[PDB]
Amino acid sequence: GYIEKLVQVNRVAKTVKGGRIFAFTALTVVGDGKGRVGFGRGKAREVPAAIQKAMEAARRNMIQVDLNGTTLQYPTKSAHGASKVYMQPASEGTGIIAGGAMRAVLEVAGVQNVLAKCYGSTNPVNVVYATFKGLKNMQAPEAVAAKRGKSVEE
RNA sequence: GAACUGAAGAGUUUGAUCAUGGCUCAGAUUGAACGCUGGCGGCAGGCCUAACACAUGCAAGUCGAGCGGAUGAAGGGAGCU
Ligand SMILES: [Mg+2]
Ligand SMILES: [Mg+2]
Ligand SMILES: [Mg+2]
Ligand SMILES: [Mg+2]
Ligand SMILES: [Mg+2]
Ligand SMILES: [Mg+2]
Ligand SMILES: [Mg+2]
Ligand SMILES: [Mg+2]
Ligand SMILES: [Mg+2]
Ligand SMILES: [Mg+2]
Ligand SMILES: [Mg+2]
Ligand SMILES: [Mg+2]
Ligand SMILES: [Mg+2]
Ligand SMILES: [Mg+2]
Repeated sequence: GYIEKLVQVNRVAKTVKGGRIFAFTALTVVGDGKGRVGFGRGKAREVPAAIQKAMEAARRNMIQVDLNGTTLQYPTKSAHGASKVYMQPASEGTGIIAGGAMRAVLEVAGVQNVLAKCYGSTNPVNVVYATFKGLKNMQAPEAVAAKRGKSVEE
């Protein structure tokens, strides 16, 4: 898909005999607004080159999510590193109640009512890791219902 | 047929990084006070401190169909005029 969003641009440095060498890191998310989504990281010596590399990396390794009509299936709670993430479905009139990496990830993924919240560190890359770990494990019915028939598991 | 349906983060320790951890900010509220400024109306509110000391007015009276008593009009008039 093609929906580009830029999350964070940071400037890092390494020390050499002579002084400091600077570089730029960029984090981006891509998706089609209907279930495909992925993130990418890039590094370069200029901001546009890093952004381009991040877009190219993010356009690969895109995954498919299972969403129940512009909203999640069930309340979920994921984590990565020291970051914890909580999301839960909301009514249609609700917006996206989230901040930073949450908002970009969920808006690009195609959901509109997510009402999320994060605990622990708010490092954007770890937050994105945690959010995709949570979203990639959305089961949806007819798959958790592989044990037996349908309309009895619910 | 309703009586509820709802949760955002950021800055700052390093040459740079992740974590831990404190400090600070973005919101809503006052019986508020102070500074600058000030057209109108509706509805409310107005000694949070000294249960400190109080000048002067008013804030608890009524019943003569319970009872003596004294003030006893209007008049009937009479008398002298
Ligand atoms: Mg050497
Ligand atoms: Mg480098
Ligand atoms: Mg954790
Ligand atoms: Mg842990
Ligand atoms: Mg913390
Ligand atoms: Mg902090
Ligand atoms: Mg510095
Ligand atoms: Mg003042
Ligand atoms: Mg004044
Ligand atoms: Mg003034
Ligand atoms: Mg008082
Ligand atoms: Mg006083
Ligand atoms: Mg009186
Ligand atoms: Mg009586």
